[PDB]
Amino acid sequence: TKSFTLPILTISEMTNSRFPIPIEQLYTAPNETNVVQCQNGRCTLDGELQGTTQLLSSAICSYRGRTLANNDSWDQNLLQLSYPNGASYDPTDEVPAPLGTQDFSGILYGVLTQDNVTEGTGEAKNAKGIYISTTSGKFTPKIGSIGLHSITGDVHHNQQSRFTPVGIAVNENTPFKQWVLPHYSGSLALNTNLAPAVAPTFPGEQLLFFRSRVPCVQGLHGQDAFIDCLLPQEWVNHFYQEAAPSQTDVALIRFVNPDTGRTLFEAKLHRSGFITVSHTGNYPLVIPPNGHFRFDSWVNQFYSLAPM
Amino acid sequence: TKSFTLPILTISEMTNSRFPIPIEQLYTAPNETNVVQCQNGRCTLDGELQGTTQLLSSAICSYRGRTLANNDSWDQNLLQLSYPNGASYDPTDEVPAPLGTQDFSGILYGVLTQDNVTEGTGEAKNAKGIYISTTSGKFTPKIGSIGLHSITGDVHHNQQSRFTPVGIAVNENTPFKQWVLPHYSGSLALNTNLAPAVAPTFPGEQLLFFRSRVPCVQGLHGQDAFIDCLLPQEWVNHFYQEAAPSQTDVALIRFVNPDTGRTLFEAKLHRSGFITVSHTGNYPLVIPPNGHFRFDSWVNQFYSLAPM
Repeated sequence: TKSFTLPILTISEMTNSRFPIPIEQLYTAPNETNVVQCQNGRCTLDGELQGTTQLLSSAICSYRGRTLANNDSWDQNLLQLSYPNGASYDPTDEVPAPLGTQDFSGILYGVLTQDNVTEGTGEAKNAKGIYISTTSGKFTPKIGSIGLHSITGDVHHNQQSRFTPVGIAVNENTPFKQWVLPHYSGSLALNTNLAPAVAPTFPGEQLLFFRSRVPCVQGLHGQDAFIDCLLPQEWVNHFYQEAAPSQTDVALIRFVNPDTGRTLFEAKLHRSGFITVSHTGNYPLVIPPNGHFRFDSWVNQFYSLAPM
Repeated sequence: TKSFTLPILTISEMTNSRFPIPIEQLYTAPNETNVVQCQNGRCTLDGELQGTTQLLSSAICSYRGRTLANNDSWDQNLLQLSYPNGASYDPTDEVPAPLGTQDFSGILYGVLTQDNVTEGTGEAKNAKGIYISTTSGKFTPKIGSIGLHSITGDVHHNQQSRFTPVGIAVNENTPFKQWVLPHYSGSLALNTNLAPAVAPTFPGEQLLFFRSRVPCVQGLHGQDAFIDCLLPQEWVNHFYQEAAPSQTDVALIRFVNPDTGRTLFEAKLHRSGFITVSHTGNYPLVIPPNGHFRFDSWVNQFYSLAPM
C-alpha cells in the first residue's frame, strides 16, 4: 500500500484549478443556496480525474479550432473546437465537455489569435478581444462548437484559431455565477458525465476553498470577482501521479508552520476531493506565507475537528 | 539516499517553462551563435531554482503592480512591479529580475486589467492591449518597473493592475530573439544573478529542447514563432519537491514507447538541469504521442550516447 501524501507547496505556490491564475487566499464559506458542482479541479484522493479536469493549467478555459462566420449580432463567428493535435472533437467521449471547458455561467473574456499577419498590417492585428458567453445559444462545447463575440479586431473566417483566457465579464444582463454550471449542449440536451456536487454534512463544518481574484473586464465595480476551487491544480496532478489508495473516506490534514511543525488548524480532506473545516461564517483565513498542509491520518466522516 | 525520479508525463502533458503554453515538440539543434542562457525553467536536478524561475506556469511572463503615466510616445505608462505573488519587490534581492520576468528579447503582447469598471462603461473596457518591449529604455524590471505601450484601451494612472501574457509581436525594428537575454536593468547596469549559459561539451552532442509555438499578434507572416525551454515546468516543480541528491553530474534517461517498450532515444540529463542527445543538425523529433521519459541510472562524464 503506497502512502498518501500532499505536496509541500505554500498557497502562493499553487494554481487555481478552475482558471489559470495563482491561488491568493484560503477562504471558507457556507454553501448557502449554491450547488457546489464545479467540473474543473475535480480529482479523487486516489488519482481519478473527474468532470472536465485535465492536468495543464494552460488548458483551462483555453479553446482552439477553426472559425466559421455566423449571421448573428452577438456571435459573429463560431469556433469549431479541435483537440490540441488538430483533430475534430468527439462528442461521444464520456465527459461533460472538452477537458478544460469553462465550468461557470456568464461571460469569459480572452484573446483570439489566428493566421500570422505581415508587420505592415499593424500593431496586434492578429489579436481579437472575444466574449464567450454561456447564455448564448451557440455555447455548445459538448457538441463541438462555441460562439465568439468580437469586441476588438476582425475575426477571420475559416482560420485555425487559439483562444487565450484573460478573465470574466459582467454586462447589463449576464451576471457571473461561478456555481451555476453551463449547459454544455445548450438547450439540445442535458449535461452528462458530471462530477458530483459537494457539501459539508457534519454540523459546524464548511467547505474550505482555494480562492483567487479573477480579472473582470466589465462590471463588478468596486468589488473583486472570485473563482473558488476545491483543489489546487498541483494537488490534482499530485494525486494523479501517486494514485495512493484511500484507506477511509476522510483524510485528516493539518496546516502547519514548517519550521516548527506546530499545527495552526486541522481540516478534513474527503476522498472525492474537497476540504471542510470547523468554522461558522464567511472567513478569509489569516495564515503565514510559509504554511502548508500535511497529511496526518485516515479518519471517519464524522471526526470532530478542532474549531478554527 | 533518496532516489531521483521523473514524473510520468507525455509531452502534451507538459508546460513550457518560458511561456505559459503546452509543449508541442522535442527539438535539437547546434548552438551555433546563440548563447543559451534562458532564466526561466532553470532548476538543478536536486531541486535548486535558478535565474528568475518560480513554480507557477501562470506567473511566467505575467506582471502586476501599479501603473503610472509616462510622457513618452511609446511607453505611455510604466508598471511599478511587485513579485508575481504580490510580495513587495526588493531590488536588492539576489535575483536577475522579479521571478517570472520574460527572458527573451523583443515584444511581449498581453492584456492589462485594472480597477473594475461599471457595466455602462462598455464591453471589455477594463482590458487594455499592451506591448512590453525589452528594447525600450523603460524595460528595467530589476530596478522595479517596465514600460507599457498601449494599443487598445485607456490605461489609467496609479491603479493596481495585472498583465496577462498572450503572445509575442514583431514590428519593423524589433525582431523576436528568444536567446538574447533582456537587459533587466537597461543600460544603467549589467545583468546579475544569472543562471549560467549551457552548451554541449561531449563530441557529437547537442542540446535537446522542449518546444512550443507562441502566438504572434504582429509579423512573422507565414512563419512560426518558437519558444524553446531546457526543462518543462513540471520537471522544475518535481525536482524542487523531491530534492533528491544528485549521485553524479549526469543522469541517463531514455524516451520510451510504453506499449512496445522500445527506447526511441537515450539522453543525458545534466545535474545543472538540461538535456543533451547525440545528433548533428537541426532536427524536430518524430515520436509517438504516448512516449515518455524514464530515468535509468547515474552515469559518468564520458558516457557515449547511442546516436539518434
